[PDB]
This record gives sequence, structure tokens and C-alpha cells, in this order.
Amino acid sequence: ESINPWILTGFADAEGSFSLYIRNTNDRPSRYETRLTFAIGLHYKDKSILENIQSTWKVGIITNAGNNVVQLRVSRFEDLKVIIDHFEKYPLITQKLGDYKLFKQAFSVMENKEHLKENGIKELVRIKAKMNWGLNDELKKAFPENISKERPLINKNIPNLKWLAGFTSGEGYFGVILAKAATVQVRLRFEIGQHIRDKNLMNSLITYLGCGHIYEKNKSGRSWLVYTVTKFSDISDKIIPVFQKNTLIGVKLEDFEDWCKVAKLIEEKKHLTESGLDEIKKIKLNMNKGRVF
DNA sequence: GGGGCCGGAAAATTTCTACGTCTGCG
DNA sequence: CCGCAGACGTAGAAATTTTCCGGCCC
Ligand SMILES: [Ca+2]
Ligand SMILES: [Ca+2]
Repeated sequence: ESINPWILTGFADAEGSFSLYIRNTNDRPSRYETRLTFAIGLHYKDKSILENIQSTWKVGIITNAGNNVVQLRVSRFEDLKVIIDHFEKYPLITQKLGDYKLFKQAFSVMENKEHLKENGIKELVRIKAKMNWGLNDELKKAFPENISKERPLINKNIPNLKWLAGFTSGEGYFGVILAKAATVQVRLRFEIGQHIRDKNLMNSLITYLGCGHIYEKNKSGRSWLVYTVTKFSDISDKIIPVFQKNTLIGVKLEDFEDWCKVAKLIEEKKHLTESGLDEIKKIKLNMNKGRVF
């Protein structure tokens, strides 16, 4: 099977990373190891997606990262052209685009075979210093002048609903909340978490989907925004119809279907009856984390 | 030949997904 | 009072990254 190119980009914004590995490998003459890698790590539950991504790009190796996680890795340099080609037509809009643009700069250095010289390594370590989590402590002390490269910031809009379909397939959550004598209410909930570095992008969802709210949640010293929709009228009229015209991917798609089954049962006002609550309870206990198959 | 390149597993780190609740409201 | 839902919590694991041996192969 295959995946829509914008959906894949939306999924690449959610999951997947751009890696640059640098390592000292010799010293009699000083040499360094350099490798680029794009990798999407998923649960083996969604191994089908990686195979589908592998079916569209026709490159990359699926590895088993252990701990219930399979991973699609692409590292072959000639096969990297395929990925670059794709993301020029269907670009990322999150802050991962910055990690992507720096990833391309590393590709340019390795392509001109400059990474085999002292000038290329010194340039590459500056690129890595602004990518993801930056340089390791070894390279920080080996190359002290490593804060020269500019981290390209990103302020982009949502390209279309096709991108949103892929972004929801990764970060989305369709939950049937059974809120609990004054405690037995049924609630449908659709929320999306994201790092606060993409606050502008997250807030665009409210104006783009014409509904929803955003709440910041803190764990220890970390922070992430959560775009949330709870109003049922906004769900049945604005949230559900969107993901129907633009189909999701993975097992999250069937989670969406069961999420719709409850919605149709709620609009029919069967969620306030004894009978209609039974099939809802059966649905909620067999979806998301409630299912293992 | 030999050294950069690459299949492949896996540790490091955290940003997610999942799922409640308290509370005011009409 | 019942039902809706805004605002706001925590668990913990599916994720985001980084790691590098062995050994093809240009
Ligand atoms: Ca993400
Ligand atoms: Ca996901």
C-alpha cells in the first residue's frame, strides 16, 4: 500500500528525527566519522505504517529498536536524495524543519566530500550543535568554537487538511472519557499535545478548525501545550467530518472509527439510557489502550 | 587493500498519548 | 438535580534522539 505525500509529511512532523552522528576515529592523522540518518520509531502495532512509508520512498531499512518499538531508518547517502526530494515538495511546518534544513547542510558538506577534511568536520560540528539536543560533551570540549551556526526558526501555517491527517495520526488522541450518584457522565475528547516551541502553530488550530482550546501542562521542569476539543457540537460538525474526508493511518484510524461509533450513539441520545451505555462501554474497553489486538 | 560507508540493535532522553478529575454552568 | 464542559491535573510509555560494532564494498 501507499501513503499520501502530505500525510507522510504530517506524520514526519509528529514522529521521526534527523540524525547526524560524529565520532573521532583516528589521530595519527586526525579523522572523524560522519553519518546522516532519518529514522521513524513506532510501536510494532504500527509496523504496517513503516512498511507503507517504505513502499512510497522505496528506500530505508526497518530495524527493531527493542522495547516494543520497530524503527524505519534511512542512512544510505544516495537514498537520502529521495527523502530530501520529498521534503522539498512537501515541507515540514513544525520546528523539525529547522532540524531538517541543518540536516540538508550536513548533506551538502558530505556530498562535496568536504567531510574528509578538517574544514568539513569543523563545519559539521557547528551544524550538529544546533540540531535536536546539540553536541555531546566530548565534542564540546574538542571543538570549543561551536556556537556559530544559526538555528533556523520556523513560523509556518498548516498547509492543508492532508497534513493535519498525518499529524493527528501521530500526536492525536480520540478518547471516550467516562467521567465519574453525581458521577456517570459520558464525554468525548480529542486532544493533541506538542512542545511549547511550536506555540504559534498550536494556536493556529483554533482558528483553523474553528473550535477547541489550548492548555499548558507541566511535568517537573518540562512543558507542552494541549489543543483540546470537548464540545460535542464542535466534534460532530467540525472535528469528525474533517478526518473523514482525509483518512487517518495506522491503528489510530480504527480508534477514530470506534470514537465515531460512540458519537453517533450520543447524538441519537442513547448515552443517557441503560441499553445504549452497554455498547458504549464495550467500545471504550476495546479501543486505544483498551485493546491489545 | 582499507577505510569510509551502512545494516542492524539498542541505550539515552522525553515528549507525548491516555484518562482521569474538580468545578461552575444552564 | 442532571447533563454539559471549561480548566486543569498525573501516569508512564510510545515515542524522539543518540549510540556504535561488524563488515560489506567502492
Ligand atoms: Ca513529536
Ligand atoms: Ca503516534
